[PDB]
Amino acid sequence: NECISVKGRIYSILKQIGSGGSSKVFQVLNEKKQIYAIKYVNLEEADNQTLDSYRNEIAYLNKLQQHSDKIIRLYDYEITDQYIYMVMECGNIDLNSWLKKKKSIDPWERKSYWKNMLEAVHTIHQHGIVHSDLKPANFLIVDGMLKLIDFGIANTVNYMPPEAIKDMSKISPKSDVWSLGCILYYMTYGKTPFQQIINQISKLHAIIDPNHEIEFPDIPEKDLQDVLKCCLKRDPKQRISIPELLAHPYVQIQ
Ligand SMILES: C[C@@H](Oc1cc(C(=O)N(C)C)ccc1Nc1nc(O[C@H]2CC[C@@](C)(O)CC2)c2c(Cl)c[nH]c2n1)C(F)(F)F
Repeated sequence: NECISVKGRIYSILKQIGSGGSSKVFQVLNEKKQIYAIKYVNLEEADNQTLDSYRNEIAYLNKLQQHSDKIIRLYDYEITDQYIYMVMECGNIDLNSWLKKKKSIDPWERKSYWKNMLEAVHTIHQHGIVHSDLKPANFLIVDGMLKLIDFGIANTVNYMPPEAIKDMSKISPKSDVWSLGCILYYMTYGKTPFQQIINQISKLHAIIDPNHEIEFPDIPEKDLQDVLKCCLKRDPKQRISIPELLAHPYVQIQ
């Protein structure tokens, strides 16, 4: 029972979640027998651009607590020149890990998760943030509710949007839409739109190639087909927005 003190409360480390070096995440038990995830960042070897990115992310996380429960809760934290400890709610599992296991998903589960994803991502767009790099590992399943863990601020090409390829000034909220689209698309067809494309240079070229038509096979839910098609238009101006997705039949009508 290795221990950690945060703002005067003692946690018992149960185990580590994943690996990582510079940051580590741990499952812990407090005095009230409640589980929490504690993120540990070692700052010993970190420059100022890096520090400032960490500090900005903690600010947005702490600020957006009050605006949506589809952002992971942050109960407390400690920050010193040497380290950061952040006491968060524990998710069951990350969306990525889960998708790799699961064969099919209940359609109601899919829909419910989708709305969670939109509620989260909309909340960050409302505060001027665009993630730019959304993937399934950015979401954590907590009691059958998806919650967003990272804002992309702090320091697989399959979910990467055309705008972000054309850059490497042009990343807007529409870019996050493409990425959520990609994630929904796996959730409906078992693969991202370009998994089958082998080389990385080939994927990147297919994401931006107007002549590369994305397969949408027909499915019972014709509305879902339409959301996938709208998220995944190559021109951001043509591409559906999040406020529009929240008003879409897929989300609104059973
Ligand atoms: C309850 C279960 O929690 C998680 C398990 C798993 C799992 O099965 N993996 C990673 C294969 C994933 C997540 C669990 N919960 C989990 N994981 C987190 O961070 C993982 C760190 C490692 C990764 C790879 O960046 C994925 C996020 C956090 C954070 Cl920050 C806050 N709350 C969290 N809850 C535990 F491991 F604690 F038993």
